[PDB]
Amino acid sequence: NPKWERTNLTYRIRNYTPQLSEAEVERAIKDAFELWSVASPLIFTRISQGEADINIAFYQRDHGDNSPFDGPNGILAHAFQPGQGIGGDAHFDAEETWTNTSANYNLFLVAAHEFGHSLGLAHSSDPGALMYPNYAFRETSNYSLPQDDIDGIQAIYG
Ligand SMILES: CNC(=O)[C@H](Cc1ccccc1)NC(=O)[C@H](CC(C)C)[C@H](CSc1cccs1)C(=O)NO
Ligand SMILES: [Ca+2]
Ligand SMILES: [Ca+2]
Ligand SMILES: [Zn+2]
Ligand SMILES: [Zn+2]
Repeated sequence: NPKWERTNLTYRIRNYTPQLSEAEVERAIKDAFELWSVASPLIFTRISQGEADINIAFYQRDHGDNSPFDGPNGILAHAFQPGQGIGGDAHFDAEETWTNTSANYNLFLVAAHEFGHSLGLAHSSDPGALMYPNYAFRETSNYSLPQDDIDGIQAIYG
């Protein structure tokens, strides 16, 4: 079971998607990290440059990691378990339509799922859990972590 042995973790957004403003992309990402912080001892801090523990980027098809994206729909993004280098990093398929509405696909909810992986969680069979393998829209305005997900990070950290 891999976990971070440090509690303040830095993150960096390496590039952006044109469908959303830079401010909307930063808001989506920020809020997704907050979901996990309120249920664990982790604190996330944004750096504008340099080496972050968690790199976030929008890539297309082959992008250097041996797990190529597949164009519109299908796989939306992926993330690496806690660790050095690529460890903890999160990639989003630049070919998807990214939104901040109920329309396919809501960047905040997909980001919240990937960050679960960056922190060490695996998929859940509970269809109501954020860590479930298939994407499903749920209201986001005052969204909070499902109980199955809370049990999950609490079991790793505390
Ligand atoms: C509408 N499309 C989907 O719901 C696709 C379909 C899919 C799921 C699993 C396997 C193959 C295809 N799901 C995703 O894009 C997942 C992310 C969503 C929940 C935001 C994405 C799947 S890729 C991986 C498979 C196994 C380990 S990572 C993911 O878990 N990344 O962390
Ligand atoms: Ca990393
Ligand atoms: Ca895709
Ligand atoms: Zn990748
Ligand atoms: Zn996943």
